[PDB]
Amino acid sequence: LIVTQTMKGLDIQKVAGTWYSLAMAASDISLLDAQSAPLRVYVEELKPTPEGDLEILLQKWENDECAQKKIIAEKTKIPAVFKIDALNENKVLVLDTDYKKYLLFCMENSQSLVCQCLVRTPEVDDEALEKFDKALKALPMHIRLSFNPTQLEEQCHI
Amino acid sequence: LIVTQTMKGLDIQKVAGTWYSLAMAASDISLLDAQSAPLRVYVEELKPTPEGDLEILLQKWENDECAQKKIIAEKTKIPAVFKIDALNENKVLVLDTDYKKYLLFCMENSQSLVCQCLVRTPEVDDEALEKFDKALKALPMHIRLSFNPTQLEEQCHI
Ligand SMILES: CCCCCCCCCCCCOS(=O)(=O)O
Ligand SMILES: CCCCCCCCCCCCOS(=O)(=O)O
Repeated sequence: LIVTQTMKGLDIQKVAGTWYSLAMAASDISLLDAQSAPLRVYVEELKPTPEGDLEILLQKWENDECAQKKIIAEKTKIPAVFKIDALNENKVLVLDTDYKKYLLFCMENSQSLVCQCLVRTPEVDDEALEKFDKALKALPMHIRLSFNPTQLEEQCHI
Repeated sequence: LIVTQTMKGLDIQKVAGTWYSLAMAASDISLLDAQSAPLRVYVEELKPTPEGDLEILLQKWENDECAQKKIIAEKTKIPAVFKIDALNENKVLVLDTDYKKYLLFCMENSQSLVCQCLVRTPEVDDEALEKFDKALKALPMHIRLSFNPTQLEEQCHI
């Protein structure tokens, strides 16, 4: 567990709805470098199921097309930590959110890592980006990407 | 002139020798995203000519090969600003250096921008990266890349 920042008292129900991946960062350049990189994902919506699991609707550029993807992150005993179903055990951690404006999360396996600043609106939230940068300084990131309001309103941020 | 930070009293002679492109950033994701992106360049050496011009030896990934490139940046009336010979008028600005450890520079045309933290050794200089990040906050960057000591000792940082 490289990431040692989580949101205390996370109410997973209140993060439902629309988000924009305003920024992203990864421990490894190649995790995010090209449009088809395996962890370049854009979140459209989070749907917490009644059980306390979390469905994630996102867009990912695959075979020269912006593809929809639905994935479920299964709840654990820690309210801010969730398991995604890949080959290898993948954890999603919610580092921080104010529910109504911004949410910071990371995903790690077990050695490498990707994190995002999620925002509710197609706007550059300087304050949320500050928080994101501060959460990141204590992590070994090597690629950071940011998106403007025009790209935010486009499929796969083109 | 988006960039309004320059090094006062720059002695261009004393920046000669070996440098490592430890970090890079650009106003536009696509300027740096893939290995063949037009401004993903790695500096090996700076040779200031007796006239006060600056020759730059660098590596750039082109047609599936790490290619050498020699370019000359022509001196202007400002000692920290140089003109490179492209189609459109290109300026190199030296923002800051202590000559012996680190050098921060940017290149801009005339709307978009790329900057680097150059270091003398194949080491992660936290202090120089602080300076680089601080010089950048006052700029509209959207992609940031960092390299580790292993990648630094490789052609084109592979
Ligand atoms: C606050 C919760 C936010 C969590 C969203 C992170 C999910 C991204 C993981 C993609 C899985 C791998 O990509 S996939 O294309 O194969 O599905
Ligand atoms: C402190 C001085 C450092 C300046 C180095 C910046 C030069 C990079 C510009 C590449 C030109 C375009 O790329 S090229 O491949 O066509 O040559």
